Amino acid sequence: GKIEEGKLVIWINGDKGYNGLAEVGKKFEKDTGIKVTVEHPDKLEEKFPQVAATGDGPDIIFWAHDRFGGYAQSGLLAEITPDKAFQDKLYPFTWDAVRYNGKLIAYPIAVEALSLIYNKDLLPNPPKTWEEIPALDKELKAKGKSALMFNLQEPYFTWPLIAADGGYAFKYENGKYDIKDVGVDNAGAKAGLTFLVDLIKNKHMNADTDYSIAEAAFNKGETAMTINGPWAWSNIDTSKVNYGVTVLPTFKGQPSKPFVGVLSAGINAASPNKELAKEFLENYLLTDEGLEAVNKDKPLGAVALKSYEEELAKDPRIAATMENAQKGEIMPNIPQMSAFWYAVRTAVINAASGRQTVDEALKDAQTGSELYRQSLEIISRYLREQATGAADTAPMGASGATSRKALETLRRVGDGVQRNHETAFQGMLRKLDIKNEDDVKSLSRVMIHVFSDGVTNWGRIVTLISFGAFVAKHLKTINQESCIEPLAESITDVLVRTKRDWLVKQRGWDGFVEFFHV
Ligand SMILES: CCOc1cccc2c1OCC(=O)N[C@H]1CC[C@H](CC1)CC(=O)N[C@@H](c1ccccc1)C(=O)N[C@H](Cc1ccccc1)C(=O)N[C@H](C(=O)NC)Cc1ccc(cc1)NC2
Ligand SMILES: OC[C@H]1O[C@H](O[C@H]2[C@H](O)[C@@H](O)[C@@H](O)O[C@@H]2CO)[C@H](O)[C@@H](O)[C@@H]1O
Repeated sequence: GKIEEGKLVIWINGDKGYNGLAEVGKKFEKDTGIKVTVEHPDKLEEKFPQVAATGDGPDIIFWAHDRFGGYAQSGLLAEITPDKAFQDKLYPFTWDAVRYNGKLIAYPIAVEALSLIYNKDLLPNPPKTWEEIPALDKELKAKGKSALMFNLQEPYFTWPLIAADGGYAFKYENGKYDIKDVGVDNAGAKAGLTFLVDLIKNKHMNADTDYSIAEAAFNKGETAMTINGPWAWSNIDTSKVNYGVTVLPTFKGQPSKPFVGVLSAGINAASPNKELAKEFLENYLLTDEGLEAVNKDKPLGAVALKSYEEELAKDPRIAATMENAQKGEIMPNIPQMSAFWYAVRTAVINAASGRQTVDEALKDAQTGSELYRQSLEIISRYLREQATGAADTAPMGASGATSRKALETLRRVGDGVQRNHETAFQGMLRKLDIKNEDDVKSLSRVMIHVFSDGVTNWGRIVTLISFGAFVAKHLKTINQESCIEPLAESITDVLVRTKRDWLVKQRGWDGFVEFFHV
């Protein structure tokens, strides 16, 4: 619909210091008359791209940087353009976290990493290895306690162990991440996940443990250890637990490697308050007194602002956060991440419960994460074939056989669709406002309403791609060939994330090829 002009609405996760952030809003209001309203809706990272796609939602959205690439792919975020003087106040690697396609798409706030939190009056000398946690639990269970409890429902918490001995999402390569090479099902990951499942099999942990259960158990003193981030420290300070924060245990001699998030603030593209949003973020929040105000509600961890981080670095809890972050890896921000997470979430839940074995669970995850790449391979060269004088090399034997037969199929069925629905395609394109690269993103938004609503079948999918080819022809026509590849990425993103389960159910492009058997 429409975002309200002349005020700021902010969405931040319910575990962060939202009250502290609203106090920064009060100072902003005092100085300007502009009211700032902080909201903490459930599933805001899932809701944001739904409401933002219809030109609605908050002015500012807070989340870890990994989600932001997807938002930017669908044109939901304003480009941010701070001057050099302001960029110098934050650590360069935080700015890297929020750079997508050579554009800054958010303001970095804080560096979040998981640590091992332990009760000093149950266990003054915590274990340096995962391997020694079973023996600790055996001893503590005879005392009516347990060794370790943490959220097994979110793969963010289990990933440090899965990655320890070689598991990886998409291989880092000199700042860049190659989607061609995914490592969710390599030996390192199997070993890590197997060890977790053994803990559950031998009753050292419970597969149904979640954030709420773990937090309560630790804060009541029922378990000697938990895994959590700086935001959690606040509720422990309130409890009667003398706790420490330290490096995560090693696995097979190898450090636990958490995926490190940079909590970031992005500006809704549909906002009529962009200049106010930037003024708030640069000049009220990202100051010593601004972050102090948020930090005092719930610890942010290590902060992106150099001046204030220097003060925090003295706290031993922050030293531990940083030790864990340096041993981990900063997450990619690419649009694939969402699918990857959802895929790994399913794998751990199934392996832990018994529903699948570890090998079967990681295999399905490997597929669910790969799909984005193969999809893009096919859609890219279909659109390019259709729109331009490029050589049609797929039949000449350029890419894999699945891509080859998918393209052949698509040439037959897709061209049929374009022949028969010429006027309908003209009508939809004319209703769209496509003359540039920004507007190609506006397709990303619109179509999910047209595409996602209702059932899913290959027919509807061919229609989406076929319409994409029709739009690519238009782009070529108005000297905009450079948008065809971004257009293909939009379609591919919109499709894979929206129909991930179904696509995996159908066995991806092999299914498509089968369905029509051209
Ligand atoms: C005008 C731009 O249209 C779209 C652009 C991007 C995404 C979409 C667009 O379609 C909206 C629409 O109503 N566009 C109109 C203008 C384009 C037109 C569809 C209608 C294109 C078309 O013929 N699509 C047909 C089709 C596709 C491939 C081969 C033969 C037929 C289609 O999607 N039919 C399927 C049934 C089907 C057909 C063949 C194999 C498997 C399943 C369907 O589900 N059909 C649905 C149904 O309720 N009963 C048959 C209707 C439907 C079809 C496709 C979609 C949505 C609804 N795709 C989403
Ligand atoms: O579990 C997958 C989940 O991991 C990360 O979410 C973290 C977030 O970064 C933290 O700030 C905190 O809120 O805990 C979350 C896990 O419950 C990713 O950022 C997220 O995209 C992903 O779904």
